[PDB]
Amino acid sequence: GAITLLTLIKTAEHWARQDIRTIEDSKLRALLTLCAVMTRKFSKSQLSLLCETHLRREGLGQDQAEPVLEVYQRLHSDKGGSFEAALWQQWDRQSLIMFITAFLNIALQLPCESSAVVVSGLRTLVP
Amino acid sequence: NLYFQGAITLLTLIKTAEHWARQDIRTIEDSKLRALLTLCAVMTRKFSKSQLSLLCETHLRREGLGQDQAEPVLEVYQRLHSDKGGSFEAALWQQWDRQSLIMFITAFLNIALQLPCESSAVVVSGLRTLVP
Repeated sequence: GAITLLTLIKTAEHWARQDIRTIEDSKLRALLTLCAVMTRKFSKSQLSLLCETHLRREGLGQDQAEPVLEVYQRLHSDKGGSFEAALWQQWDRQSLIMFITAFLNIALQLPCESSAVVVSGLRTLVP
Repeated sequence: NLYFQGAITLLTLIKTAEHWARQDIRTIEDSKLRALLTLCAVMTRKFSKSQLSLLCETHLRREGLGQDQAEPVLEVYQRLHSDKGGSFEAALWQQWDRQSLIMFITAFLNIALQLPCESSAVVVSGLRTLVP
């Protein structure tokens, strides 16, 4: 079995708009894994942008700024799932849910092209 | 109306690639063909050297291209990746035959979307429980 770029994005798109408040631990655990796989597909610069966006998210607890920063950095270079496993053990369900839902939404909204002339050409291709 | 228009997001970029990967583009307009080149060029610069060389190696292997046809395709990958001001892109539009361009775009979009992200069995199994 192999997970592709397309299925990763379609899976994120699906779960980004779901209300995950009450889903089982098993699916929440998998959702964390999804976020971790995604962090490692982004570059340092791409990841920094996502992180900055997350940290600027309205209504988030400012106490969690440093913990969230650390999660971005440590998931990105996570080897055999060690940090991810520790994050699962140590964070409460509420904090995990908040991080996951923000991550998935922010990742998908990541600006990829901002040149006006290129954007205009690409908009003609959007289904 | 706005002077600062919305960027194309990751979602839109992938959804656009998916849509066009599935189309027979042999009979499309030039205007759309040109935008498809731009789409592919944008994607080449989003991928790391790591990801892009895998994409490229795969493209060449799948097509089974000989030296005379493989090396131009390699050059296309390298020079789109490092392109500035859309200059190589415009030259490629001017210099390549329509057919080679059409073949390139179809293979590029299909292979890019099918790129392997995780092959760890425990991760794959976990992620499979999430697929819609």
